[PDB]
Amino acid sequence: APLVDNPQIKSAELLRPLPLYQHAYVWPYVIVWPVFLRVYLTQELYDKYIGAQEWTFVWIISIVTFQTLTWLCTHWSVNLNALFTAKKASSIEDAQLIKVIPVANAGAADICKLVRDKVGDNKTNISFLFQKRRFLWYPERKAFSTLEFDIDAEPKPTLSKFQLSRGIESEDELKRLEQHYGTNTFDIPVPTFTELFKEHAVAPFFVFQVFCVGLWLLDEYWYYSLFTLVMLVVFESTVVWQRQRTLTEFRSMSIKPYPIYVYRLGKWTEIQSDKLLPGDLVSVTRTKEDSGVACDMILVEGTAIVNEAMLSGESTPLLKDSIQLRPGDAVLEVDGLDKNSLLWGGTKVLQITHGPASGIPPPPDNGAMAVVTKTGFETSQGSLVRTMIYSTERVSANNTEALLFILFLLVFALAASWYVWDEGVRKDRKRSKLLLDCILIITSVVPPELPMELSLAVNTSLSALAKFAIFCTEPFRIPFAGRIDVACFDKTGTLTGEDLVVEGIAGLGLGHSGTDTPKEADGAHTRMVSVHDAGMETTLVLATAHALVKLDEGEIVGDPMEKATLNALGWVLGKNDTLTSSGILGTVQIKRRFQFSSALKRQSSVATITATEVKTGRKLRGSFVGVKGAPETIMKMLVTVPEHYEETYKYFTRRGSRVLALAYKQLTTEGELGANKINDLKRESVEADLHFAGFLVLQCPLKEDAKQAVRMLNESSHRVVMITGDNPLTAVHVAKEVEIVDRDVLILDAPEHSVYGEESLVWRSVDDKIRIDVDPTKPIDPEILKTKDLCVTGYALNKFKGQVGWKSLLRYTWVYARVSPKQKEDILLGLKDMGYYTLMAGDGTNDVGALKQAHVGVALLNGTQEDLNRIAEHTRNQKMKEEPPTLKLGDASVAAPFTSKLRNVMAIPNILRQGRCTLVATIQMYKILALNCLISAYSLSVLYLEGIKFGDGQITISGMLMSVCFLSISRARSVEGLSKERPQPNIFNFYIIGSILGQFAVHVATLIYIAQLCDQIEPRTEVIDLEAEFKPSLLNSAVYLLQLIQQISTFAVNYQGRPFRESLSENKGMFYGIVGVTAIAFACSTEMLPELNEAMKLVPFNENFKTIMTTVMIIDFVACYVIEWVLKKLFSDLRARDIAERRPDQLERERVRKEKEAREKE
Ligand code: BEF
Ligand SMILES: [Mg+2]
Repeated sequence: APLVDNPQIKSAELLRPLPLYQHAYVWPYVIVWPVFLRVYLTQELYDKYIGAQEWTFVWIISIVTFQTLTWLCTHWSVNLNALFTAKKASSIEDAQLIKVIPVANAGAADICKLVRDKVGDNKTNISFLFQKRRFLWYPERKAFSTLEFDIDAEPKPTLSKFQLSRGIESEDELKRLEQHYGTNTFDIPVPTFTELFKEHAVAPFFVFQVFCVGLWLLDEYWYYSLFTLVMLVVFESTVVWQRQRTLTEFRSMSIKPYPIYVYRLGKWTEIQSDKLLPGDLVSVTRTKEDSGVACDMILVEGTAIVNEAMLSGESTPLLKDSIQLRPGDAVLEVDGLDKNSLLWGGTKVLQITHGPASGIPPPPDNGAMAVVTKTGFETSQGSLVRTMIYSTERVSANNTEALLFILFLLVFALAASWYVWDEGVRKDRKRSKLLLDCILIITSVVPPELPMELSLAVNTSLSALAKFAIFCTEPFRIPFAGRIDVACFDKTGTLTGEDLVVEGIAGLGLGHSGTDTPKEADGAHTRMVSVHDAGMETTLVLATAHALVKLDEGEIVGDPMEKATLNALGWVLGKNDTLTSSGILGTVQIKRRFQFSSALKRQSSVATITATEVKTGRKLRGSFVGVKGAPETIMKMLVTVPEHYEETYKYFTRRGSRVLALAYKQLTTEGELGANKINDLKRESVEADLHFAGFLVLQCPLKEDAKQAVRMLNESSHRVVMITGDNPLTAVHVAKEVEIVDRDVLILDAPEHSVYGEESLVWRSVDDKIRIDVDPTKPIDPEILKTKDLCVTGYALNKFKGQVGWKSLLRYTWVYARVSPKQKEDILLGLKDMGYYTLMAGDGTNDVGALKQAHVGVALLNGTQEDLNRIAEHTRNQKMKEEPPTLKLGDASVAAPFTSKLRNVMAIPNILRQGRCTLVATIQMYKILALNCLISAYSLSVLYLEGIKFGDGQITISGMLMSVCFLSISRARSVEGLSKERPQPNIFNFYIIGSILGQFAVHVATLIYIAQLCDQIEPRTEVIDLEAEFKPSLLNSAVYLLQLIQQISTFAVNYQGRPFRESLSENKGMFYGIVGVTAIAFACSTEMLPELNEAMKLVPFNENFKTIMTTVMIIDFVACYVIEWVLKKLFSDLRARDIAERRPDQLERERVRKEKEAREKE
C-alpha cells in the first residue's frame, strides 16, 4: 500500500534530518583539507608533487570544484538531497521531513516538512503542505490522504442534513473547525528578487561559465578575467530583473474579501469572507464588481440567477433552484438532478429573488440562505489556482541537446589535449607550460559564450515581438513556436465575442406570403429583419415582456440581453414602472408580471399601451399582453399556426443560434381592463389565445479576423482544432463558417432527447437523420473514421477513457464540444504524448489547464488599439505632470507564457511568424560555432606543434571578422507570410552531423595538402621551438590565408535565408564584411597590390605557387557548398507530419483561390 493515498502522488518516503556536521559536503572535506594544508604549509619535503605555484593551484581548484559540485548536487535533484542531507527514518514518531514525488506530468518533485498539532488532550494532527494542499495523517489507515468534507463520503448524506442545518453554534466546535480546516485564503506568494536570483544562479550554464572564466586565472592575466565575471553577473542580474518586472506586471493577483451575513451562534453577524467554515449558514445576495462567490455553497432557500463564466465559458445566465421542494430522506447525488442547486465559487450572482423549513428568521439584507460545503484550496477554483501556479517548470534553455552538444565537443577537446600532453612528455618540456597550453586547448574548444549568444538571439526576438503588443514571461519558449504540428483554439472570446448580440427579428413573413421570400428545400423562411425596422406589435412585445427592476438611485439590474435589446430599440424606463421613448414614439406602463419557471418557459406581462406610428400614421392604444417563450411552448397557445412555423425555428435552432418566440394579445381594445381585475387574472386565462409576432434570434458575433488567420494557419503545414465548452451545434456551425471542417459532419453524443441514466452513445448528424449506434469497444474504421469528419463531445470522452478506441479519437477529430476544464488538459496531454507539439490560444479561466500544459500558450485579452493609445496618452500626461478604463487583466494571462493585448486572432500567426525566425537562427548558431570551434581544435592540436605563427594585425583582422559575423547572425527579422516548408526542428540529426563532419574533413584535407606542398617547395630542416617570436615565411602566409578562407566559408555556406528569415544580400553587417575580407584575401593571393603584402607581414609568392593555391582555395569553397547542398536535398526532414496531410481537393481549392485572387489583384 502506498504511503500517500492520492492519484497524483507516485511515491513517498519518510526522512529524518541531519545537522551540518554530518552533511556529505562537509564531512569528507573536513578530514582531507587539513591533510593537504599541513603538507603545503609546514612540510618542506614536497616529494609527492613538486610544489610550484601552479601545482598547488591545481590541487586548490580540484578540491574547491569538488566542494561546489557536492553542494550543487543537493540543489539540482531531490533524490541526491535525500541521500545527502537527511537519513531514512522508521515511522511517524521520529520523522520530521517527507519527500514526495508527483506523477510524470503534474508538477515537480519536492520535500515538505511535517507539522504536528496538539489541539487534543490525547489526539495530535500530522500534516504537510505539498502544492498548497493540506494532506493529513489518519492513524487507522496508516497512510496520508487529502482532507474530507461533509459533502464527500461513501454514504451520501441525506437532504434532511442540509435542510435542517441551523448554522454553527457551540464555540468550541467553531474553534475545532477553524483549526482543522483553516481560513479561506489563497495567498499567492509572488516571489521577490532574491529567490529568483538564487534560482537563476544555480543553473548548469551559469556555473559552467563561472568555472570556465575562473580557470583562466592561472597568473596569465589578472585583469582580463575579473571583468568578464563582472559582465556575467551584470547580465544575469538584468535578465532576472526584467523577468521579475514582467512577472509582477501580470502574475500579481489578489482576491479582495467582502463582508457577509453569517448565522453564527443563533444570530446574524457581519463576518469577513476570509473566515468561513463548513456548515455555516450564509445569506448570499447580489455580488459586487470583479468579485465572485467566496466558497462552494448549496442553496437551501430562494432562487438565484448566476453567470457561470468560469466553468461553461459562456455568459448566458442560468437559473439555480433551492432544495426545499425535494423531499426528505433522499440521496444527494451531484452529477444529476441536483447540479442545478450547487453554487460553485468564483462565479457572479447576477440576480436574487424569492419567487422557513428550519424556523430561521430571514436575514436583514434579504438574500438567499445557503450552506457552505467546501472552502479553502479544495473548492472548484482552488484546483484552478493550483494548476496556475505549480504545474510546469520553466525551460531556461537547458535542454539535453545542449548537454549532448557540449559533450560532443569535449570529446575532441580531450583528444587534442591528450595529443599535446603526449608530445610534451616525450619532449620533456616544463610541466607548468604544458598545463597552461592544455588549459587553453580545453577552454578554447568548448564555447563559454554559447549561452550568451542564445540569450541575445532570444531577447532580440522578444524586443521584436513587443511591437505588436505581445508580452512574454518565458523567453526561451519562442523556439518551440517554430515546430508546431497542431494549433488548438477556443470558441468564445478567442474566435467569437463573448457577449450575446441580437441578430434581428426573423420569421416576420410567416402567414401571409409575399411570393418573394428566400426559402430553402424544406420551405423555411430565412429573411433577417433588423430590430430597428419592425412592426408595432413586435416592438411592444419586445419592450413589455422583459423582467427589469429599477432600484432607488436608478440602476437597472437584470439579464444584460434585454438591456442590449432596449438600447438598440432606443427605449428608456423611468423611475416609476413605465417605459418611455426607433420610430415608435410612445409610452407604456406595466401592471402585472409573471416569472420564468424553467418548466413552462414563458415570461409574460400585462400593460397599458399607447403608440403613435410615424411612417404610416396608425395609432394604437389600450391594454396589452406580451408573452416571450420557447417556440414549442408558444406554438400550442397560437390559435392559427402559420404555414411554415415548424420549419423556420427548426432551421434557426439547428444553426446554433438561440431563438425565442413572441406573442401578443389585446385584452381590451380601448382603455385598460380595470382596477383589481388584473390581480385576479390567472395564468391559464392570460396565456390562452395569442397572436404571433416573430422570432428573436440571439447569437455571438464572429470576429472579422478569425477567417483569415485560420485560413493562413490551415494553408501552411499546421492543423487547427477547436476545444470549446459550448453546445455541439454552435461549435459545429462556427467551425463550418471558419473552415476548420468542410465535409459531412457527425457528432458523438447521447441522443438529443434528454435521457438520464442512459449510457447509449449514438452518432448523430446536424440534420438529424443518421442515428448509427455505437458502443465503447471500437469505432468503425473504413466508413465513419475515413469518409465523414468527427465531433466528439465531452460526454463521450470519459466513456472512452482507457479503451483501445481512445488512441483513434485523438487523431481523426477536429472539434470538441461541452468540454470540462480538466478534459481540455487531458486532451492536450494525450496529444503531447503522441509526438506532436501543441499550441493553445484561450481567453478565460476555464482553460487554464490547457494553457499551462501546452508548449506555446497565448492568452488573448480584450482591448482595441484606441484603448492602448488612450492609455499611452494618460501615461504621458501623468509623467509630464510629475483615467481611461484599464485592460481586463483576468486569469488566463496569469497561467500563459505569452499574453496579447490587442484582441486579434491575427496575433497567433505573427507569433508563429516570429518563431521560425528564431529557430532557424538557433540551429545555425549551433552549426556555425561548433565547426569553427572544431577547426580551432585542429589549429591548436597539430598545427600549433608546427612552427607556424601569425602577426598581430592578422590576428586582429580575424578576431574582428569573427566578432562581427557572430553578432550579425543573432539579429534577424522575420519575413511576411507563412511558408509551406518547415525548418529543421532538432539539432541532432543525420543532416547537421553529416554536413559538419564533411566540411571539417574537407578543411582538414585541404590544410594537410597545402602544408605538404609548402614543405615540398621549400623544406625547413631547422629545429622548431614553440616560444620564439613571429617570423615571416611562406608557411606562415599560406596557412594564414587558407585559415582565413575557412573562417569566411563557414559563415558563407551555412546560412538559410529567404523562406524563413532575411536574405543575405539585405544583412549589411555580415555581407559587407564577408565581401571585403574575401576580396582582401583574394587580392593578397593573386598579388595585385605589392604594398598590401608588406602591410600584413605577408611574404612574396612564387608564380607557380599562386595558381595552385588559388585553385585549392576555390576547390575548398566549392566543396563546402556542394556537400551541404547535397546533404540538405537528400537527408533533410521539412515536410508536414501525418496529422496535417491535406486532401487533394483542399489543395485544388487553395490553388483556385490563389489564381483567382492573383487575377483580380491587378
Ligand atoms: F471561450 Be472558451 F470556451 F473558454
Ligand atoms: Mg473562453
